[PDB]
Amino acid sequence: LGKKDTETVYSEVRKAVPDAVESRYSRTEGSLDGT
Repeated sequence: LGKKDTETVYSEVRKAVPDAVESRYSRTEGSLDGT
């Protein structure tokens, strides 16, 4: 649609926050780049 709702953006960022830390633990195989 466009996403002008700033809250929704931080909501999707809320999924990215743990994503970054979990990649730091490198619990994921190979990982991508969370540093």
